[PDB]
Amino acid sequence: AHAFWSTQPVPQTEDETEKIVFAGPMDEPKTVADIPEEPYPIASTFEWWTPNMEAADDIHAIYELLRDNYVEDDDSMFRFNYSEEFLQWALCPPNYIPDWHVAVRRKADKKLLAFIAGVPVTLRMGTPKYMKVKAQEKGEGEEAAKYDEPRHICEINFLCVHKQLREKRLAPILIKEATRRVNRTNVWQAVYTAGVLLPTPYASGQYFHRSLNPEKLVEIRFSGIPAQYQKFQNPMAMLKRNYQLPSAPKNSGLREMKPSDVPQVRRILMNYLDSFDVGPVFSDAEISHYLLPRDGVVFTYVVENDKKVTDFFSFYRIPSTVIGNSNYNLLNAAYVHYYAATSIPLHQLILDLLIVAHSRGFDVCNMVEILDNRSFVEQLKFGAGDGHLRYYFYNWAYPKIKPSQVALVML
Ligand SMILES: CCCCCCCCCCCCCC(=O)SCCNC(=O)CCNC(=O)[C@H](O)C(C)(C)COP(=O)(O)OP(=O)(O)OC[C@H]1O[C@@H](n2cnc3c(N)ncnc32)[C@H](O)[C@@H]1OP(=O)(O)O
Ligand SMILES: CCSc1c(C(=O)N2CCOCC2)cnc2ccc(OCc3ccccc3)cc12
Ligand SMILES: [Mg+2]
Repeated sequence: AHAFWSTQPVPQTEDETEKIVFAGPMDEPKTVADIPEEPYPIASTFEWWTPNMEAADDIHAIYELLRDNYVEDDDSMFRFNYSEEFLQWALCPPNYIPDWHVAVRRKADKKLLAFIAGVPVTLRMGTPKYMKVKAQEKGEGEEAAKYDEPRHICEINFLCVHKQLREKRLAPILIKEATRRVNRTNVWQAVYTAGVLLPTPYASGQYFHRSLNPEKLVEIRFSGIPAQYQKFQNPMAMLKRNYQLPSAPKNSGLREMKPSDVPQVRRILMNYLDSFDVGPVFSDAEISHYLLPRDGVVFTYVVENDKKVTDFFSFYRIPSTVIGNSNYNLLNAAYVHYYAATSIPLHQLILDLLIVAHSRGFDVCNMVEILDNRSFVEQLKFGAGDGHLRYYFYNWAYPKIKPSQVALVML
């Protein structure tokens, strides 16, 4: 049933994942010297290409491939349209490895046909709390703790095959070449997410949406006006009032994050993230890169009242092309990114996220039920969607965990 995934070092069934007790590698250890030095073979009409993410033009070629051929729902309503500014941000964090950006082009016209990207991440991925308890009970602490140290691994994202080349087994060849390039840098694990079920997730969570511009959403969504608004005389007026937000933030002291905030944001975020079983560790340079505001891409506010930063939140922008509409070309979504609250309740911090996003002309705020996101779903009027984000590791055995034990946000 999986001609490619059956050949890879990943858990092969749900049952296998539910029986794993300790974190650790799937494969026995290899060295960089064991790994082929030459690119994986490809058909003579194609060639491997390493785009330069410094170069505006190479970013633009990747942007167009993804604009026309990236993730689209099963009803062909929406397709993500990550901006060029976003792809530069995502693809070039501190100490990124250019070789981990892997593309296929047609040899004749140099048309870009496929892409996949890896970036570095430092991840806590040792045995989860509930499994460490089971291990202490049985005198197996030392085994359970062996891979507790944060590991410098690869995060994979942006896998894409052009629509004309679908179902030709090109995605496996991109996955193999990316694995080769990562392994030749002495990295042996990756983390990735997908909205589809593959073998085999260690965690899965539903997506949640909070309408910010419900009229637009009703024009473009399959279901809007949501049917349960039909018992009213004016369904649309009741829908608008349901989702209405204040026009200005409520936390006194909220302001945009600035470079001097980096060390305090790093500290409050690290203290919060360290409570979860799977989560990143960020250097000051990675806090600066992923959290300082960047126009049209990432938006980050701190609560500082008395010249001390006690709270912050961030969101990032992913527009989608709206495939079948007269009125609207684009859906402007704000996705909840990292946050930390030490002085106000999390729901009060995130309400100011919604207030800012709405003031800036976003249509919807999205998130997955990771972190403590479930804590404010009902009061802030998020609704579950149809989708699930599934979290995976490559070459890492890991017990099944709840998505409220995952602290890694995927872009
Ligand atoms: C140590 C370092 C390791 C680094 C590598 C770590 C692994 C990284 C893994 C990648 C994480 C990516 C994270 C993201 O970016 S998730 C976003 C994925 N992108 C899209 O959904 C964009 C639109 N769709 C497409 O571009 C294509 O349909 C793709 C490229 C998805 C498949 O192309 P195509 O439809 O033309 O099919 P094929 O004939 O070439 O290939 C068929 C094989 O592909 C398997 N498949 C289908 N979807 C996915 C998927 N989302 N992750 C992994 N595998 C996938 C499928 O099970 C089958 O294998 P098997 O069932 O027969 O065995
Ligand atoms: C985030 C999953 S839903 C989705 C949106 C989205 O934000 N929506 C659509 C429903 O109206 C408001 C919220 C926007 N553009 C998309 C583009 C592709 C797509 O493919 C399905 C998918 C399912 C799970 C995870 C990722 C993608 C879904 C969406
Ligand atoms: Mg293919």
